[PDB]
Amino acid sequence: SKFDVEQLLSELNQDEKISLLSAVDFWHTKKIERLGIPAVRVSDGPNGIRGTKFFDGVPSGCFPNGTGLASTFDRDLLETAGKLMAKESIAKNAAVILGPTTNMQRGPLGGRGFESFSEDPYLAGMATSSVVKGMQGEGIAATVKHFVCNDLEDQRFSSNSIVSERALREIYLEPFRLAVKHANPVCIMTAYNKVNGEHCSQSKKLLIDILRDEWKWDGMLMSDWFGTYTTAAAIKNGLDIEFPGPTRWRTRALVSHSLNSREQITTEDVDDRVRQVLKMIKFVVDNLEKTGIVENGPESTSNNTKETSDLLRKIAADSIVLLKNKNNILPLKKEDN
Amino acid sequence: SKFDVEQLLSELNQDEKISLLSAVDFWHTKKIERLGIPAVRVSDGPNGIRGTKFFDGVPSGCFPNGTGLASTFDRDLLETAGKLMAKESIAKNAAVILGPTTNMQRGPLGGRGFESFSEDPYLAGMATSSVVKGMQGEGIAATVKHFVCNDLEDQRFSSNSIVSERALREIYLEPFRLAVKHANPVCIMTAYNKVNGEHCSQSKKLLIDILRDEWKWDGMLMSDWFGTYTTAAAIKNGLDIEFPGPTRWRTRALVSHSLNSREQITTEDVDDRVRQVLKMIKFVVDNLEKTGIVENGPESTSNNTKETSDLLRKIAADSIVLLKNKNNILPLKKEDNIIVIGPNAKAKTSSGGGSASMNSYYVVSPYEGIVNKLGKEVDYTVGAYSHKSIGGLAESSLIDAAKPADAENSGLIAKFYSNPVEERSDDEEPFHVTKVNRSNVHLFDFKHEKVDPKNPYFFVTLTGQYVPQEDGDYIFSLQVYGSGLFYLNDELIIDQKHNQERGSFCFGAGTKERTKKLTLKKGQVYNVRVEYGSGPTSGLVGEFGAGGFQAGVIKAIDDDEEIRNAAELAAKHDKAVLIIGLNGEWETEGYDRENMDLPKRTNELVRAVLKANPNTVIVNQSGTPVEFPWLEDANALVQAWYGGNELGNAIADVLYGDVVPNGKLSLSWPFKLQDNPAFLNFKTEFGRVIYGEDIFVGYRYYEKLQRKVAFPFGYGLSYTTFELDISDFKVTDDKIAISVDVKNTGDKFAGSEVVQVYFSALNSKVSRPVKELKGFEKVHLEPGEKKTVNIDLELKDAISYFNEELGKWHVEAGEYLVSVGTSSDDILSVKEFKVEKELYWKGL
Amino acid sequence: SKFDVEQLLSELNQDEKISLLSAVDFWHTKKIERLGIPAVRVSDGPNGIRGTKFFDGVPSGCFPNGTGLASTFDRDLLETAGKLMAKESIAKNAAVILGPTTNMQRGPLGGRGFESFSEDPYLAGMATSSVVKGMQGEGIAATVKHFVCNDLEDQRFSSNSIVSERALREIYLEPFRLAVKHANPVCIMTAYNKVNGEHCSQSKKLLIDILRDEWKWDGMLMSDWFGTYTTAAAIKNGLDIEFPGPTRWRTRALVSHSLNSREQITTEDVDDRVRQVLKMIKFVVDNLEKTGIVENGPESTSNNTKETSDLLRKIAADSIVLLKNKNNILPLKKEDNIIVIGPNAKAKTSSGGGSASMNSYYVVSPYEGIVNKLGKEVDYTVGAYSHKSIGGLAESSLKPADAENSGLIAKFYSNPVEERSDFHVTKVNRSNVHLFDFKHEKVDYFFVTLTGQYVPQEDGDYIFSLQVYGSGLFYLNDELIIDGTKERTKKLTLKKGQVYNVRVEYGSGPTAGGFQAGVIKAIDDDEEIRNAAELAAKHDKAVLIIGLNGEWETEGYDRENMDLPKRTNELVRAVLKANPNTVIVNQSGTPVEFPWLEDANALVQAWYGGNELGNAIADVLYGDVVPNGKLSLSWPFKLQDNPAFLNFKTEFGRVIYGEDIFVGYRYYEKLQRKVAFPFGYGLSYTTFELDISDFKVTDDKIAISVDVKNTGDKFAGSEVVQVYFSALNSKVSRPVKELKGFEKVHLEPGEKKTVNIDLELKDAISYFNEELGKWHVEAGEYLVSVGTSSDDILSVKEFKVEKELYWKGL
Repeated sequence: SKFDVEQLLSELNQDEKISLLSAVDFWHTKKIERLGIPAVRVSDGPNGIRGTKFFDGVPSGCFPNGTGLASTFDRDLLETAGKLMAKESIAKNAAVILGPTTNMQRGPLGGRGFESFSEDPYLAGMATSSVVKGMQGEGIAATVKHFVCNDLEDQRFSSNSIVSERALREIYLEPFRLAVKHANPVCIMTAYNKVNGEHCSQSKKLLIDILRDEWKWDGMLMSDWFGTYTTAAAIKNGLDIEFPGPTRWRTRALVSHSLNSREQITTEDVDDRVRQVLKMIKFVVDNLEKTGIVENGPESTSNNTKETSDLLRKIAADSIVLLKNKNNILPLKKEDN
Repeated sequence: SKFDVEQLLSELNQDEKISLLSAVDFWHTKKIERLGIPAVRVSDGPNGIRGTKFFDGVPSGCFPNGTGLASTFDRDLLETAGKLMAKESIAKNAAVILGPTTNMQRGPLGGRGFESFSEDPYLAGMATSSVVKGMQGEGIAATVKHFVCNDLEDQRFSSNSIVSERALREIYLEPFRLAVKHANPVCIMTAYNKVNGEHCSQSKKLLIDILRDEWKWDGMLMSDWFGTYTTAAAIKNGLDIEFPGPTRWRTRALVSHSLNSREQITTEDVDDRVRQVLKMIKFVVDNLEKTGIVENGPESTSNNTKETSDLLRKIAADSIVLLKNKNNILPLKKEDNIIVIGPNAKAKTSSGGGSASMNSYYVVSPYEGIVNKLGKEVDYTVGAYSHKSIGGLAESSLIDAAKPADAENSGLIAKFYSNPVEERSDDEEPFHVTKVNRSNVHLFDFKHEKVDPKNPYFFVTLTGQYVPQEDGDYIFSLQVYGSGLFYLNDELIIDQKHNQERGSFCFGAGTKERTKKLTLKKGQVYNVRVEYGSGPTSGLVGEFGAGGFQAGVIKAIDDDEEIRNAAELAAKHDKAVLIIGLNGEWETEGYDRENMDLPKRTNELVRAVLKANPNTVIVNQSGTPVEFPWLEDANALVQAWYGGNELGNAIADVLYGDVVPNGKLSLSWPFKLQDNPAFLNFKTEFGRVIYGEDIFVGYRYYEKLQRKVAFPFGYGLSYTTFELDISDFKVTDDKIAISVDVKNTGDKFAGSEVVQVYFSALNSKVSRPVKELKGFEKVHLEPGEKKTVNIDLELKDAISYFNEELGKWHVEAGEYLVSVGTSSDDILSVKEFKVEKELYWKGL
Repeated sequence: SKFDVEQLLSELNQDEKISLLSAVDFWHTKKIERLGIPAVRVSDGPNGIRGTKFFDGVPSGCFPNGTGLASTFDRDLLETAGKLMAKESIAKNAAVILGPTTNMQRGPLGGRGFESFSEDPYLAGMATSSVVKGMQGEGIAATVKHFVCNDLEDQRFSSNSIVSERALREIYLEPFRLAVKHANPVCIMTAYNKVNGEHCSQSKKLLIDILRDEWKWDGMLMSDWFGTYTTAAAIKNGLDIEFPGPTRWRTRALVSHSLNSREQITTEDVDDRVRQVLKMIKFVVDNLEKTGIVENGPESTSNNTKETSDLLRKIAADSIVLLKNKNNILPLKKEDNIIVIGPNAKAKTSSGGGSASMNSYYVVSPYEGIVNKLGKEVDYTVGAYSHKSIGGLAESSLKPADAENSGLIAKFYSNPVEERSDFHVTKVNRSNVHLFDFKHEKVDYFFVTLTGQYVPQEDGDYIFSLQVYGSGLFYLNDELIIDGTKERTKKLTLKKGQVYNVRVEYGSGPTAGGFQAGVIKAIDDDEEIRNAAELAAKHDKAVLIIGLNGEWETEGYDRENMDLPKRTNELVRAVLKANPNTVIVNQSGTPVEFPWLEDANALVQAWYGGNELGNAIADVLYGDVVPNGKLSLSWPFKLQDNPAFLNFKTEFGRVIYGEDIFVGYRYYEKLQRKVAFPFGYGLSYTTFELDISDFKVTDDKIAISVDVKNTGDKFAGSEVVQVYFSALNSKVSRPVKELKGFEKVHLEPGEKKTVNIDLELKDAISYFNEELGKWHVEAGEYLVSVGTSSDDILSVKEFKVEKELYWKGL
């Protein structure tokens, strides 16, 4: 490795440090030319890589949705799916994939119920873990999302999920715990909502007491997009990087006015966050040989092969669940009318 | 008028509402055209109106500084001063004045100590209330600042004032309660600091519980400039408007995201702030036909008249306190052969430094005042230098040396560019060009379509010709906030670009002074050029304002020789008039004084002059106490403060007896810094300042310790003599009426005396000060004349203390003493009385 | 060991667990026979062991008071004193001493200022550490008290000490930190007051975050007496045991009901407190072989020996500070013609008032010490009176003249004199009858009939006295003369030789208790001053003995001023005028103004000297002990000069520590305020000189060698080397200099010794960084100043520190 976190942290000035705490645009973090820190490209999503645009976007490989994926109950195939996701991401020159998604269908009506794995925490967590293992084995960073209790869409930027510690721990945190323990994801994205009255993106209990002190996970936390709600509390309480850019909550003037006015945060809090962003970047940079990712590089349809074709067909075929088959109606015969 | 607060509130959409919670620019609120809400202009400050800019600002009338004003002990005159300030504001088309200032000098070293009124909360409150009445009777809104406990400048943006509720209530909040009670200011500005751990500008206790729920005050709160530290808590907790614009904390995105995400605030909190801004604007609009204010109007000098000069001269003369006068040194007379000596003699120290300062119509130096009085030239010598830094370059240069030292030709030329000189095409035109008269180029609020308010990034090339008036060594200087290079005849003499070191310049945020002494030749023409980049240009890490710069030059001297010379010349005259003190760089917003000393060789000069000639009158200009080590040998001593535009005539008036000195000290004047209550806790340490003396501030401390001071609160001499006695006294169960007869016992001079009324509790179990000021009256008397003045007040006003345990003010049953005198140390007549109806109260 | 804490904790049932969390009675923890857990006896106090009774107390050895002890600046001697206190404790069968005390005299007027050690936290902490070592080396448990900021008496059960974290750390917690680090006290007693809003006895920050998580101290915390204020919070927040019993806050019902209702505490909270109580009993039980302590054992005077007497006399003599001695007035020669004068000359002011005082085997008055020294009768006159109230009746009351016919008899009764037809009997020797910890089968209301005969020794007026809580009547010759209360007096004329009958009918406090009936010979105040002056003029020398006493300085209230009482100052001025070669000996626990100081040519501060106080004073005055104490306290000229002048009262329930870190000499040096005598000052009968003779600094240690020499040629003597440090270029405001080391060295005339002082830099030069919440060793330049008082600096050394250090803990 030619990328050392502490050396670089000791070399960044305060303005550079603050600039690393937010993304520059929808999809990229902050290049620090003078120190050889590249911009890292991130892309959605949990079932294939979109790249940098919706409108006029580069065609890509779409996987089956998460609830179908989990229905394979097949860890080896989910790790294979993961690896193919990484190859897909490389063709889009994205170093970090925003997935997989593992909120919980506590009811069936969730807008994003299709996107996560399972109502069962063990299956959701092994599925997450296997997907992350395949992505990260190819040098590509995963982002398990969204931490935590983003289990419906209605008024999600303010929804307060009120949930006992027993349920929080056994149902909603559990697939994150299993993912952290078995797969060590490089990133986690915080949810839009609150848990028990506190926005997750500034919850010290979630982002520090659990993720850091209890579980000892050492990856980078990013907000969901615009899912940041204060300048100082989010910095103090463990949110490493705000997305997307340009920053709302972390302009140089806001952060540095807070520091110099002794409002809530100290330069140590700022260092703690920068330190985590630098670890993510280290992961990307140390893997640049393996992935061949190009900073700000083009986006291609280059993984559009027969091999990717056959694998998406397999994964899809294995997700299918036969619920009824009375009197041998199935399988069909080719000459059946 | 038809400006209707509730109708407009109901008609504003959410974006227009957010846009009312922050200023647009440094000085103006948000116009909303479709609804007829005009932009309102506000202006500094508490001793005169600067208007919309520091650099190239429109001249104005500078009043004496606050501790000078309060030393008049004259409510009618202070109210008259507020009216004139309103007339001054109308000339700048400012509808709101940012003042008066009434923080408390709990110790003497505060950088803004000059600016506020008094260590005594009653004198401070009644002065504030008289100024506010004067402004607001003319239709112009006051803004009492800074709420609260901004009692020193060290680290003021983070400084935590740790103060008990009793002291908070009896000393610091009290001048604001009095102002609110008697004058109802339209606005109040929050302080930069914290109180007991919370920034004032987001403190629910200060902004809502006290101001609104307790006191029922209905005016508007604005932040100090940049004095806002969160988005949602400041809005929830009662801060109505953030200054300056463009907003940092209250963009449409920040506030609506907070609202939409249920983070801390509701639409109701936003409406409550907006309604208070609308009430301020309604005051302005209700008063438009009366004031004639023009929205975004021009700024003029239309108030620079004989009437204004006369009134400023009177106010300054009456601020002056005579401290010693033995052996009939004073009053001076035409026949005395006098020499005028000293660093402040030809200086123009009109005001303290910072937001209270301004560009004046003119300022009469004390030397000029004396020349004006005698109708001829007066002998002079400088004696010693006392400047903190070197200015005077723009003030003595010409654009074109071969032309006459004209108005049009005097000064320097500032040319403004988008690009630095090292880079631009030779055909890049300046975007702005300005003739510069003062060497301090202060660009804080500089505004131009080529300058981005969120990143005020630009360059200035400053040029002219300097022609020395003496052969010898000259010291040139450069100070910057931003970046600068000082060239002489196209040779780089001073580099303020590389390896900058932080110093005093620009409120303590800029660089130290760098200088270059060069041997210069008389009458030879030298080309002075400064290349400057504003704050954001210079590659110094952080978020910067536009900043400023000062290029200066001064004639080197033989300092020892000049002291000898001063002393020799003083022996050859009948009397010397020695003019000394601090100035607006020693006493300024931004940092506190390091000690109570007069600067540089001042004391050496005074000791030499007093030895050579004991018939010397000393005139001291400062806003707060200085140690006078040679005090015992000074037979004649006058405290002139910073007397504003007419300072020099006001001083001559008092020295010659055309005005008979009638001021009384608004501050205790200890012998030594180590005697003061705040000696150990006047610095922000680990982010805090513990008000360890609690209620024992100023004379409350000294009397309680029986510590002698050089001069006590309320002290001041006259050319005549006075005597007084209580002529009637009546106590009901709820009131005190006291009549006092005062007589001028002298047979030569008319003059005014200040009757001071103090109270003392005689046997309480609660610890109090020995006595507290609760009434004063100033009375003018001809020789031999006697008048009765009356002082009636409620007992609740006179003898309450704040019971911290109960959370309430308390009039305690018991024996009391009323003491009446002409200083806190000169009590002439007393009376005991009994109170048996106790009273507990809160509010006003 | 037959005592296993964790095994016991696992075997105790819940009720037994709850019963261990409070004392049984005033002095004893709970016996649990089932498990072999004995009752442990504790006893006051820091200057001698009182035992289980105030009234009818078993006599004991009273030591000099704390500010006198600290003025020895002698660790070894203080260790010796704690060892002797242990032996005194064993003789009362008390396994734990309620001492030493180390609150801080932030102002001079604290009613218990006499009782603690020093305004300097390093001297206070090393004195504490030394006493505790001496106690515990004998197998007796120390209880360092009162934790923390119990620095005045006014309204102490509720007073909120509001104090910044920097001053809390550097000044108030610091002597406890040092005591813990160096001596590991088995117990600490919590204060009555609050700190920053929270009663100390339920403050998690103090009791757990600091004492347990940060310092790792594993002793037992007990409340001061009745200084518990909640049931559940105090248990949750680290108060191990409530005293006295019977429990108020921790009954079985209160505690188990909180547990069973999920109100605040858990069974784990309870076990945590029981575990600390068991560790304390384990120390006592593990030591039983060494101490011989008998459970619920008898109390004796067995330690009243020549060895104890000579050691008390030595400790008192070395406590004494010689403040002025012009014209070689001192030492006195045994052939000097002298008169002794003054209100304290025949007084026995052995201690200050309240919790730290006791019934002594004997007290030698200063007058008796001088008679003992000279071996003959000494001329005397009282000069002036200075008593707060009249006592002295029991002490001078009774044909036979016996030392067993001496005093009054107290006969306790169920009902009033008004109604009795016609249970406890006690021989009373002191007029103040203090019944607070009094107990009998026939009591919870009770009544007392106090009788004897009084015989005047002079003709004329006598003033009889009575004070009560809260009912009594005084009869002389069966006629009613006098009807907590004020003092009420009756003046009567009597006749030398004539026997009168004294009878006091008293009713108990509900009508706990107490009363004092006294008598005094009335004097003509003006004439007695003239008389002392006239007499002083007719002798070569006068020795004038003045001061306060245990009624002016006492637990329960602070002093109102720093004045000497009544006509003392007038007396002193008259005597100094009549004879300039008058030596003044002053007894007080804290400073008093001496307005006549300029005219006083010889002046000795004796403190309150305990049983041998008067022989120690004689030892110093005649030169058999060469004065060697230094002031443990700053002695300002006037009360108003003091840093706490404005904030030394509980007002609206609080006290703001406005001076912050600037306490005692840290304040005066910073202001450059002159005092009458500074911290660390004391004179000798010989001269000394010193020089730093070696110096060495590393990254972590400072080692200093100092040569000291007695340059006189007549007296041997001890000098106290005091080592102060200063930051010369710190970013942070600090005191001019700070005491961080001292050594006491005995030197024959002409003799020279080298003393060594080794310290870790972190001990020498840290300040507490309030913003970071940590101690900081800051890089920069520093000065070590060595001298024989805080002003008399004789040798200095500059040194650089390059390595920074942030630390917490010990």
